[PDB]
Amino acid sequence: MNPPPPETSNPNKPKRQTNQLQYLLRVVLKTLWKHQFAWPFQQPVDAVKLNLPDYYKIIKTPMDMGTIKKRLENNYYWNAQECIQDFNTMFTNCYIYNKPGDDIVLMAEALEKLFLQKINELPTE
Ligand SMILES: Nc1ccc2ncc(Br)n2c1
Ligand SMILES: Nc1ccc2ncc(Br)n2c1
Repeated sequence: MNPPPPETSNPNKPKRQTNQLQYLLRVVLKTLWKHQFAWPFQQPVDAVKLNLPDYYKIIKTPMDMGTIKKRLENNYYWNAQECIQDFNTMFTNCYIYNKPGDDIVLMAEALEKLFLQKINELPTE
């Protein structure tokens, strides 16, 4: 069974736009999105579709790039570090749910390297 997907809006939570968050959407996310290994990560894991009935028994903080994209588009985040944390959660979830050497892990490893390359230098305020 699937839990509800992570929120992409929250009226109690303050919004912010920064040069770094704009870059995270326009450059980092939109470039990673086009990578040949991005497709498993473009939407929340559908455990019913994918026949992964234990996915959410293992992964308690799910995250994916579709959620991140909507959060960025909604100015959901306070700062770039909060968004970067969601990317890191997405990658770590992949390593937790699977095991070294799996195809999906090789995909996450490649995307993580590209992500780090792109966030190594961010714009300034
Ligand atoms: N679409 C996805 C996303 C993440 C993930 N971890 C293991 C499998 Br199979 N996964 C499939
Ligand atoms: N064994 C599986 C099942 C689903 C799936 N989506 C991406 C990868 Br890599 N996947 C591997």
